[PDB]
Parts: sequence; C-alpha cells; structure tokens
Amino acid sequence: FMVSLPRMVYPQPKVLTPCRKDVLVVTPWLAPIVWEGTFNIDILNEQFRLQNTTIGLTVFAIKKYVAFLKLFLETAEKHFMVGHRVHYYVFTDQPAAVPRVTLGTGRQLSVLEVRMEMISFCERRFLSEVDYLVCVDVDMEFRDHVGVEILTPLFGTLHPSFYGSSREAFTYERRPQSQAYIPKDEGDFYYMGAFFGGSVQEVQRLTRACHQAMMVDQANGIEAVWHDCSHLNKYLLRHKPTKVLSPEYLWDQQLLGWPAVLRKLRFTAVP
Repeated sequence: FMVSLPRMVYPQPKVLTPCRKDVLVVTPWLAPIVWEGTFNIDILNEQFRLQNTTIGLTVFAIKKYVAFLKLFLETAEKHFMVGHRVHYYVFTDQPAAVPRVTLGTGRQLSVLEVRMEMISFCERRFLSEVDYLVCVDVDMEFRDHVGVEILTPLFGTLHPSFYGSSREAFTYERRPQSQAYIPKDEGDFYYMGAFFGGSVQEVQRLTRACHQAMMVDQANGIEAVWHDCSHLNKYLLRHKPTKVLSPEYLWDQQLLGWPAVLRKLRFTAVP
C-alpha cells in the first residue's frame, strides 16, 4: 500500500515536448533509460521515502583493491542515495584495511570477510535488511548524484565503450559451447558488470543464474571471454531489465572524455 503524495509545485510536463531528443529514453520493452533531464528527482524521492526504502550497496575489495575503499565510500556519502537508508556491504580478505569512513545518519557499513556466488551465503541477510541491492566495482568514485531514479526490479548499465556500437561489435561471448553464447544477430545493449542491481529477489535470481551458467561452462572446460560480464549480458538479454542506466552512471573520463550527450558524469573510473 502506497500513501498519497503531498502537494508539490513543479513545471508541467509537456506532451508535445520531449525531455531529451538526442538519445533513446525508453527501450522497446518499455523500460526507461535513465538520463539527466528525464526525471524529477523530487517526485521520485517522495515516492521512495514514503516506502522507507533501504538500499544495499555491495563492493568487493580483495588484495590491493582495498586501497580504493576510502575514496569510494567518502564519495558515496556525498552522492549515493543521500536522504535514504543505505547499508554498505564490503566483502574483503582484509577486514583491518577497511578505512573508518564517517557516515551520515541512517547509513551503515558491514564488513564481510571472504562475486556471483557470494551475493546469491548472504541471501537471507539481504532479504531481511534491504529492499534493493546495488552491485558495483570498488575502483570507482561518485562525482554526481546517483539516487532513487535507478531503483526498479532489475537494472543494468550501458557499457561506456559500446553505447554507440552495432551489436555485432559487442564483445559478447561468441562460442556456441558457452552458456553465455549470444549470436551475432541478437542483443539489445552491451551492459557492463560494474554496476547492476534491482530488488533483492531479482538480484539473487540473476546471481544464482549466472553462477549456475559459470559452473556449467567450467564443467565443459570453457571460460567466457569477459567472465562475469558475458554471463550478465546473456541473462539481461533473456530477462529484460526494467530500467537501463545511461553511461552517466558508469564512465571513464580519462579514456572517453566528456561528450555533449553526457550532461552529468556520476560514477567514474579511478585512474
């Protein structure tokens, strides 16, 4: 049950004026593609706060990757779901190397000592603790707002190197013997494994499926070309995401600059 929104004053949406004319803003299966200018964050914040939404954010930081935690978490504090309940889950082989980062109210951090497998021993915990799970790479920093506009049952993010490419150029797994196989004439988008998420139930479904597919490939003596990313793309081909995030949400400014089509650079690679 969802209670009523309060009175709000904002500009009237214009039926005969698109928010963006330069980019595709809805997939052919009617999932929004999230770009700056497509959303009123005030409306969305109200909607999600009225449900007391809790968002879990998972990151793996193994060996030398623990070095990236401090910037990742400090910048997540400035930009990630601010105003909402957040639970960080940091999976690491070095609990003592996790930096003590100061968190805003309603935000917590758990250190889990030790990717698809692990997400699908944590199953009951996540179901009890959060509403949505967001899974990201740690060698990244937030540079702008990443908020409730991404939340939906299942989302993927456009790979920043491939959003303009034809599907034949996508580096999907192309060996027919692999569970991740995608033929040259199939594929909607090339999603990147560095940022995906959804409800806890859908993320566990995805991670369970990818783990089973990886196990099958292993038993058959084959390893998919981009490992996690190949399997993620196969899953998202066959189970269409309910939102797709634009490359604003997964960028590398050193490699790719700041093109006009990106009004904001929200979450970026660290050199």
